[PDB]
Amino acid sequence: DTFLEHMCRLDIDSPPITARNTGIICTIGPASRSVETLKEMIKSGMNVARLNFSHGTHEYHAETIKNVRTATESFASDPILYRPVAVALDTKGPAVSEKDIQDLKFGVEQDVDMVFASFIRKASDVHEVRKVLGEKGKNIKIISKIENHEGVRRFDEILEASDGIMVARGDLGIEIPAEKVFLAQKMMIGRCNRAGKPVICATQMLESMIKKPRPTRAEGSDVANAVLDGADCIMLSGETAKGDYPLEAVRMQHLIAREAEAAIYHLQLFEELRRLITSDPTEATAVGAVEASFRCCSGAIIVLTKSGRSAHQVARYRPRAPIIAVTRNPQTARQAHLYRGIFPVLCKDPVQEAWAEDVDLRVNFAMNVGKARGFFKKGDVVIVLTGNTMRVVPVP
Amino acid sequence: DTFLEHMCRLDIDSPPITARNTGIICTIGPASRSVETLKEMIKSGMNVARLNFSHGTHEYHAETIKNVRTATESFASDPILYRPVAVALDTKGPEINLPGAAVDLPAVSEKDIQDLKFGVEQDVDMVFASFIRKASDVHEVRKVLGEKGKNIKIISKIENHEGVRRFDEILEASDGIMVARGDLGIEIPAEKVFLAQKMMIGRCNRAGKPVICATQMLESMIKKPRPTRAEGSDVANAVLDGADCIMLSGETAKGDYPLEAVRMQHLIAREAEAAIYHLQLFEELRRLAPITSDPTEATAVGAVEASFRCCSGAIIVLTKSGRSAHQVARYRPRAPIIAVTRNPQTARQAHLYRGIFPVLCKDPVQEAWAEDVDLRVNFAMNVGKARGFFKKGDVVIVLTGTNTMRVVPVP
Amino acid sequence: ADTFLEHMCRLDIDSPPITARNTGIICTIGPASRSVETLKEMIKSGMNVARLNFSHGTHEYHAETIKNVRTATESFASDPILYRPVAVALDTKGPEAVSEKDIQDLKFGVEQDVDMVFASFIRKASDVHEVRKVLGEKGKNIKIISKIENHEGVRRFDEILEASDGIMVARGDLGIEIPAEKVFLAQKMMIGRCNRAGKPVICATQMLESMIKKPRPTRAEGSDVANAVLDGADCIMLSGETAKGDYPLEAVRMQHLIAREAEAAIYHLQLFEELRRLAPITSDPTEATAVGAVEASFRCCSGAIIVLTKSGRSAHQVARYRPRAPIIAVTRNPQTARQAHLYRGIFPVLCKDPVQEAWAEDVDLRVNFAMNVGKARGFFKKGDVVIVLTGWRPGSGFTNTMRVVPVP
Amino acid sequence: DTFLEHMCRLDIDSPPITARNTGIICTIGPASRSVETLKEMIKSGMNVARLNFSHGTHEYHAETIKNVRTATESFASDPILYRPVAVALDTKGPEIAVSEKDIQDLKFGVEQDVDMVFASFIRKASDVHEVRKVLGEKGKNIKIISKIENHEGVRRFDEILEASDGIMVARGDLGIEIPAEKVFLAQKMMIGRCNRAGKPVICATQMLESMIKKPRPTRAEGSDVANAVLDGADCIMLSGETAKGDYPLEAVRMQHLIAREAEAAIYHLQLFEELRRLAPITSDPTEATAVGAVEASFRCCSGAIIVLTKSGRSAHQVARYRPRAPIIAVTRNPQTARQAHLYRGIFPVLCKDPVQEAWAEDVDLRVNFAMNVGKARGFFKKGDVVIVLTGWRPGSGFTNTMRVVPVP
Ligand SMILES: O=P(O)(O)OC[C@H]1O[C@](O)(COP(=O)(O)O)[C@@H](O)[C@@H]1O
Ligand SMILES: O=P(O)(O)OC[C@H]1O[C@](O)(COP(=O)(O)O)[C@@H](O)[C@@H]1O
Ligand SMILES: O=P(O)(O)OC[C@H]1O[C@](O)(COP(=O)(O)O)[C@@H](O)[C@@H]1O
Ligand SMILES: O=P(O)(O)OC[C@H]1O[C@](O)(COP(=O)(O)O)[C@@H](O)[C@@H]1O
Repeated sequence: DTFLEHMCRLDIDSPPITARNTGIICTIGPASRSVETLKEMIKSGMNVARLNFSHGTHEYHAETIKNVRTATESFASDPILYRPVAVALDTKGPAVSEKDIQDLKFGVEQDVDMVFASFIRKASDVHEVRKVLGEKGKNIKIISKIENHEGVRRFDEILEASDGIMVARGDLGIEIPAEKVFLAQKMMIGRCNRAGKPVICATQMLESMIKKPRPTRAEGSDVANAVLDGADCIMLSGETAKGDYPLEAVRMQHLIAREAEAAIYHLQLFEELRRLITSDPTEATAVGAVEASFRCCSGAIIVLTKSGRSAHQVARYRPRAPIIAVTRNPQTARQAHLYRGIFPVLCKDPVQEAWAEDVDLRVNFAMNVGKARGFFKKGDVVIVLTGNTMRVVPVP
Repeated sequence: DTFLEHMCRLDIDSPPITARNTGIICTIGPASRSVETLKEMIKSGMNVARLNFSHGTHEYHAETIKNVRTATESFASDPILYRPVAVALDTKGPEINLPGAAVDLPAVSEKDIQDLKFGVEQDVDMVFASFIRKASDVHEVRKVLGEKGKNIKIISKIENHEGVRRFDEILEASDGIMVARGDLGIEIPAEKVFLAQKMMIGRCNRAGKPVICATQMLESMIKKPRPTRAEGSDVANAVLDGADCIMLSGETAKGDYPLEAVRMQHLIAREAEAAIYHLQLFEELRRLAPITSDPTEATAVGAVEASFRCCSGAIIVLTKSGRSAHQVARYRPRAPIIAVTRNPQTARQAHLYRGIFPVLCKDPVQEAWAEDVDLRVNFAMNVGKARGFFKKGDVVIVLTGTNTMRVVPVP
Repeated sequence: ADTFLEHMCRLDIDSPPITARNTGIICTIGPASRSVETLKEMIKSGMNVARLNFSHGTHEYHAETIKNVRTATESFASDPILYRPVAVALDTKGPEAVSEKDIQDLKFGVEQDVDMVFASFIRKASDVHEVRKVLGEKGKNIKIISKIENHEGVRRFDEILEASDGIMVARGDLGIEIPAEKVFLAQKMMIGRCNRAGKPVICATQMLESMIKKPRPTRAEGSDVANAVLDGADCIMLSGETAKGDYPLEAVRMQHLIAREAEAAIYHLQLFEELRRLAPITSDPTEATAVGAVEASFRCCSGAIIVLTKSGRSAHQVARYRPRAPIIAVTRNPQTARQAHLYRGIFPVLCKDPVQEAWAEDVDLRVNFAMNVGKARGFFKKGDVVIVLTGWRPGSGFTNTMRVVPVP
Repeated sequence: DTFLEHMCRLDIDSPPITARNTGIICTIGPASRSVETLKEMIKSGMNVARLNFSHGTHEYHAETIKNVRTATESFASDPILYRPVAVALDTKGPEIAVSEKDIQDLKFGVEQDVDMVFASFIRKASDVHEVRKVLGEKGKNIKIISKIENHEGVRRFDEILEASDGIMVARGDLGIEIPAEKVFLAQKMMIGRCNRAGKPVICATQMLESMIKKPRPTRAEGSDVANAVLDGADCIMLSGETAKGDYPLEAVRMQHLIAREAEAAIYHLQLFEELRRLAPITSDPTEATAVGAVEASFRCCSGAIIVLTKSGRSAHQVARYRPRAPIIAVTRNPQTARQAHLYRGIFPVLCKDPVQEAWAEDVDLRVNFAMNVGKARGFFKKGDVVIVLTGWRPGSGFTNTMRVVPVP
């Protein structure tokens, strides 16, 4: 009923009985480059494979991308259990260096799902990046890395221009005093949550685990707090790129994140967002869905989406219940990992000629997915969204 | 944002830009008995015709019922504009003077048993059961009506101390409550009466059951063409208290100005809608609402939430028994509820609930169910457009099954 | 009671009111209530303010009424512990800006030492200023209450309210000008704004009209009074009921019962909490002191908030935030003791004891006096916790001290 | 108005416009043992010197205590600027109720006149009682802080909390027993309950481990400290950082900076408002007085809440409700001045002036002393509004008076 009291009844004896809602982004390098390691990392919880173009050639990275996709499709046999895995391109940065311009285009042909643009100071910088990507890769999400003072002063215009934000504490603190950094992090996560755009907490997550099999406690709580701050994704850098224990870092990331979900006071964030008028049918539909979900404790909110946006709008209001976003578009299934609470699910079944049946096919597919992964059981109540349409149905 | 501010920013210069959500129940008698008067009263806003069986014969009342129905069906030509009109039977109840604070032991007077039986065959929509002291009394009334009238809504008149003390068990047993204020103050001190009224309206609102404010609404208008305002503000406060319906007695039954009383009732009620602080009541109910597990309930919740979220012109609900519309009205949306039904009784009974605008579809049942549903939806759409609830392009919420919510633009 | 709905739900007519009446009763005095012996009864029945309607009567007539009111009032002066202050109000005839007839009536009010003035047909701030100017330096400590009786008064209510010391909603004159469906809106609006601004508001005209000829009121009238109290009105007024009717005394006794009952239906938490949200933020020691006092009073369920005041103003500031606990305003100024009845919840108490040379002793004297007053009237008992407000200096405008003390 | 907005309006361009409210506890050892280093650490912000009795003899620690007090009293010349410094004794505890070794260390604590004791491996209330029993009537004024370091301690935290005067979350020992991912939950749980109960809680172990060998810390450590402050911790503790490391002085200066910054990110409205909702109705004058004071302080943005206290409890009760304004606790008891550092927001101030025979004057003396302290340290200036709390009678337990006064 109150935040204080919610903190008071936190029980370490009760295990987390929810899936992880925070996305895990892993930087891939020498340590994690191999197909067999990537397999295990996906099994460990990796959602997005980051490529750092500060070093390496196009040939090198292209082989990394090939391995990532090879490993990912090893599980394609079971579509029910198949885990979509996004591919992110992180630019070297300085407006837009001559070198970046080629990496972005390389990104386009390599069909990357998103782009981490470095050292963004203003909206015009994001536009230039948008321009460079052009019509060809306009469906590639642009995530603006804030790494300096001006970027902070002009965060609002940057956020609107971008599809998402990355808080790079490492680069931030070189520029700004270390004691000011955590303030910037909380500010940006807040505004991104307010604006309903994905935010990523990045750099120096579990630096200790480069040489060690377990992390410190200052790192363990920092990750958890980032999740509690409202971050959509958490990122591992050197931990998975070069370290001795890349696989342990992911498994630890998973454990901490899943635990941190319990400490989340869902009532507050949802209710505060409600406090802050539309005319968009889909939006009003998403609102009703999230409201209903709290009132009947739904196992999940099943959403049929093509571009991902309808699921994104549901995630905006931050339901407790997991969002099962059903899509046949493999890119949107991969991009969905940027948003907290969305569990993307790729339907490989053939398009049924009868549209009503084809919709029912994708719904029941999600239903099977939910039961298998332990989201709900037969008899549980779930909400299904289709198109402007909300539906409260029992699980078959 | 706060209740104080809402009252402060009330502007009498700005006219009410909403329809009346409170039901008007008119007692019918000598003054309003004629078909031509009833016609006018329906156009003036009468929703429910009450019959007082304290006086009159079965022959007399039967003639009243015939006139009411005759007048009502004069508008049946246009189903788009047709306004359902309920028929209520108010029983005489057990009599003796009155003994304050005592526990009495009649139940259902011999005279009532005959009136209720008359009600069933006359096909009355609801019954105002007099002098209810306990749940067992409501059960006897339910049993007396039997299988014959199981669909007749029973409204329990609280008129004494014991009834108040045992209100909770009475409310659960009943389909609705009538605060018969007139009889209350005879039993209980006049200064205690307003407390009882507010208590009972509160609990009925909490329980999602219709409550009626009754007796001496506008007594002055029996002889006068306008009422006092002490009566006018009393009506307004009853509306603000949360009453679903307001009732005229002698005002329309015997008085010189029965038609003026209804038009005045309409004006005051419609005005009082503006003074309603909708956010509070809606939010307090959200807060008091338990976790359900009922699909239909969860559907109604999302609908009301959404309606606030997009300022919907209306919440269109397809219903058979009225129940689905009732569940939506429970959470008290600002937007009017257009309850679409083919059951004419359900269309008439809907007037007991605040905010529900019942609408009777007379179109034939289409063999294709999807088409038949769309037919009733578009019917409501024409219904909304005609009465000025919304226009083409406006956003409205449509409920169907019952588990489905839909946010659609007006054709 | 976490919600307003539940508060209404938990209303019990079986449980009797265990609070004093906080709403003031203003009685119009005329032929029926003129006699000293009747006035006694009305004071014993609960009358707080005697209104004089200058629509009719001569100065000779009214002057004797004032003499009658004061004679009856001072009959109880023997016991200062139980003495009930009784205000004298002058209600002007008004234009049928300021009619010449009013100009002499106001001056007459000054000479007669009236506590307040009900100014009729106020349309704007300049009207209130004219009334203020007319009263002049002579009686500038007389509270001006602006009667809103028309549309323009309603449209320009805000400028009128600041200029005035209080507001009177005259539904009777209102309903003539404005439609029989719009006043209750006007009534609630004006009471709201007066509550927001911390200025006394009075509900007037057609309170219990039935009781002119009848020994009992109607059912519509009883709830109308109750709702006015629940709306937030500081005072309720009887007109013909007490002026000419057959049962002026029964009207007061009924007014008292209804008002006392309506106190139970008040959801104190809301109004107090809503004012906290809207309170600006100050730097006035006296204001901050009052806030803490009202807060403390809720947090420890105080029997009363005892306030030493000279002009009444400090007690007014406590009442602004609407505590549940009664405010015992201790004063030696007899005028302010009479004027205090304009404010809901303030129980004025007149100390007649001589001024002690030691100021600390004089303060303690007035405090213990209130303590005895509280015990006598059944506000609290020995051992109960009460809040006492005082200042650091023997002057007015310096109350900065809050004290949580047990009842001796 | 909302938590989201408050986070959104965080501005790194605006420097912190507050003093540090979180206490800094420094473990003292070889690196920080010298009088001249301790001097610097006090100037850097050290409030409490911890002694780890896992190693070392009574001889060793006794000299440490002597140096701590020597360094502390070097500033005693100016009482206005004098900074009280507490002395904490951290027991070794049972290894694999109260070990035979601890019993001697605790008695050693009594003779050395330690201000508080960190009791290790507390599993239950009986353990805290045993520690209290051992300390006996001798040291009954020594605060007992129960170190939670295992599964059972967590499970039975509530009974432990009531028995103790405070709690220490020893994360280091916690994660050995419980999974590292479960710990932050335990930390937040215990800090919450201590905040709820108004008892001091300490975040301990592995604050800035990196600063043992490095001149600056990592960011995972920097944000961990900040979050502990935001969680609601009253004190933060440095261990090896100041005990043995190469940069003990840099650790304190860094601790201070992070803590001061984290104060800005605190959403004071929420915690204060949530506590009043959960606050029970109390008949204690001192409690109601503290409530009114904190309310007033928010309502007038007070520079400080000045509290005259003897045993410390009255300042503790004000801090319970978590005001934004700093609490200046005035006392002549040097132990309570040292113990005050356990509570967030309390700035203890030791009056060395002689006791005036006139008590009213003696009270005024201590008040103006706090006023000078506040002006000097930049808490407020002449003219600012501050809240002053005092009592009606000398001795402990009688503070019932709140006063809103301007700064001379
Ligand atoms: O989230 P998006 O990209 O707006 O797409 C939502 C669409 O998906 C659907 O659920 C299914 O549409 P398709 O069968 O064409 O994929 C539609 O109801 C709706 O228009
Ligand atoms: O309101 P009720 O009595 O529960 O019935 C609601 C019914 O109305 C409908 O919307 C229409 O069904 P019908 O074709 O029988 O009229 C159904 O979806 C639902 O079963
Ligand atoms: O309500 P007012 O007009 O401010 O009067 C309050 C004043 O009364 C006092 O309590 C005492 O004043 P007096 O001794 O002159 O009556 C002061 O502390 C305070 O300034
Ligand atoms: O916090 P504590 O221990 O109750 O001390 C509060 C005491 O301090 C005082 O303000 C001053 O008393 P002393 O002269 O003994 O210091 C008393 O009024 C009050 O009883």
